[PDB]
Amino acid sequence: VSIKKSSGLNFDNTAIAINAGKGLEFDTNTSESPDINPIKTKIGSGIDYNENGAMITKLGAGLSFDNSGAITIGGSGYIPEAPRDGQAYVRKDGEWVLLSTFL
Amino acid sequence: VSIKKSSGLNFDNTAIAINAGKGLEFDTNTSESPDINPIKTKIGSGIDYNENGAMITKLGAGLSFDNSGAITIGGYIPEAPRDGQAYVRKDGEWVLLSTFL
Amino acid sequence: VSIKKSSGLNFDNTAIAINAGKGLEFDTNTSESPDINPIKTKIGSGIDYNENGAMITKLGAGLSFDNSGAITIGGYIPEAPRDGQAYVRKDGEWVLLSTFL
Repeated sequence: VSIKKSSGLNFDNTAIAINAGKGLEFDTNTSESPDINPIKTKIGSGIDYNENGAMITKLGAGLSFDNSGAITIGGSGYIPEAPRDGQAYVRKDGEWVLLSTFL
Repeated sequence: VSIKKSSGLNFDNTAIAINAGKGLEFDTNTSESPDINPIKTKIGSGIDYNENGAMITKLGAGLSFDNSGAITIGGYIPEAPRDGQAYVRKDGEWVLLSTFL
Repeated sequence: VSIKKSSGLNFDNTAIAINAGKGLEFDTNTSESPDINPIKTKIGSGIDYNENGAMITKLGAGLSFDNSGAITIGGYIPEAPRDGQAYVRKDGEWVLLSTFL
């Protein structure tokens, strides 16, 4: 049987196998293992699978996802830079308000 | 044909198929689908593909890549000096309240 | 040979090949390449391999993994109280503007 070994297949003894490299492995923890093992990705710190088997970033304290599914520091109480106009600012009701309005 | 089923292949009514598990799927949205579907990764929040089809982390406010492509936090505000005096924020720096009183 | 082309295999010059899509590529940088190229994931910025060949998020300054493998922030100032009053920063704490007016 003709296989293309430059395209990820090889012979394991007499038999065609996937030749899995970095980031991939065979799932030996299914119902049908070890006889039948699907190929799956191989993931470590920072990455998880969701309920549908998609890879997502695994976020802990201080990180969240925005509206676009992008990772953001949020989200956290951390305070963004005040406007760079030439005037002094103070913090009022979660916003930057000029010092003038109180002088 | 003999196949190694313990290595990610299986038979689907006589035909050799990839047996795709977690993190992987067939792309049924290509020009040649559904009769010919390549295998691709399966990705969700926090991950995207770039122009070359490589997986990257999808970054939003406050995060960016450094020169080595690591995710970094480095424009949120550092602590003001701890000298005994009140400070306000002027031109991206901490300036004493005195200079305006 | 019968192959299921809707499941990630296709013919290339009558040989069976994996039809690799987004997030996958063949590794042409092995000791047996390009005669033999394993299939691997295709990764870019924000992702790396560890020594076990698992994909990890590539973390730079200000970010670390917690003990459950999640990305977390490792020196920014917290939000001031939301009571209706203006605040200034004094001695590593939020102090009302009133006390200085």
